[PDB]
Amino acid sequence: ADNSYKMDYPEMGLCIIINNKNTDVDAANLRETFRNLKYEVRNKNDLTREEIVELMRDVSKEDHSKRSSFVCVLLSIFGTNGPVDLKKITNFFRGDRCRSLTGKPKLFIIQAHKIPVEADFLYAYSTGSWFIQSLCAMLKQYADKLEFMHILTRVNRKVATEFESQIPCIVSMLTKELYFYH
Amino acid sequence: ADNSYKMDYPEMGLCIIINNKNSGTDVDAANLRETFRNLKYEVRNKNDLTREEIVELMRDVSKEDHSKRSSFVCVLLSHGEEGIIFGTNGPVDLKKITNFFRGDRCRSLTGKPKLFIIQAARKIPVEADFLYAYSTAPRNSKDGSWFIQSLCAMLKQYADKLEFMHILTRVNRKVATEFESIPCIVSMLTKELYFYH
Repeated sequence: ADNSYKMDYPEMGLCIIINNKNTDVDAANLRETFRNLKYEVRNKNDLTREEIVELMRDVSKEDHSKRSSFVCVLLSIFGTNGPVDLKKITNFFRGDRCRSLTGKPKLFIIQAHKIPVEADFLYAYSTGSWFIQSLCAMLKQYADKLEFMHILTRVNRKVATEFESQIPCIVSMLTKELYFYH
Repeated sequence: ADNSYKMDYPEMGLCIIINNKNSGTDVDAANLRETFRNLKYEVRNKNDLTREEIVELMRDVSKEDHSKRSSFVCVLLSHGEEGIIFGTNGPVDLKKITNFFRGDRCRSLTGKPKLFIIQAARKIPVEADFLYAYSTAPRNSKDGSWFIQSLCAMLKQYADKLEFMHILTRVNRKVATEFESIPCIVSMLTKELYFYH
């Protein structure tokens, strides 16, 4: 069982949902979904690029010692003020930078410069929305069954199917399997 | 039941190994040969191809009849900076290599997994049913590269039980462990990939 992530901590973790439409059907759908997964959902709206950096920096300083993971959802990446480099956001949660989340998975769900390749990180981005509505539907049905890569794979098939009648992208640097149950 | 790729075709598929060494990477190629050979793949071997010879190679393969084949694997072993894939004369753009195997372009490999294992010794094309196992670690090693030898060991042990993503996940954990004393996975697969039927 050392091939899986430790998801039996007192909590599950934070679920920062940053909404930059200026997607609300998705933001609420993501909220209700991750709340059932016992996460600590925090919905943000129309944050400038300086505010996004400020937020993610303060979260890195938080105590995630009781939290299992960290989920960040970006819907726009572009801030309302300008374009943010994804690296500027991820650097805070780098293994050595954030000691509290070291060894824990950091999920970045993005709905729209190289991509940060750091351990225990994950990017599932597509370019309400079909990607989010299907992801919530898969997390609602297969979170207590399938591993997260298998869940994201069903999303890839479901979205591609919808396009038949372009496909989401999974960037995995996880070192262990991820199950949303214990 | 349509959650796993159809892997019971008469043939498992092709496995192109491009060894641009210009040793360590020679052990990589020798290990990748034995590994995919036991996985019942048709392994074709190339050595020190120019960046044009690579493109026309993938061009010819895409024009073959993979109707009786389950999948397609392409292992790229190159070196140098400013890029991820290199010929003996310059860097190759993955955008040009993968375009031949798009669903509309390649009828034979439509709905089938195309695996591209890339090792780059020192813009990603997003297409359905494609996967890129990308590593970057900086010649005389008796074992060879870390990512390759870990991939071959994890495949020769867990292909009978684990799905490809779970195999690559354990490869990530092993290469990252050696760093203490990380490979990148880009997956657009629509189904699960098991190397058995």
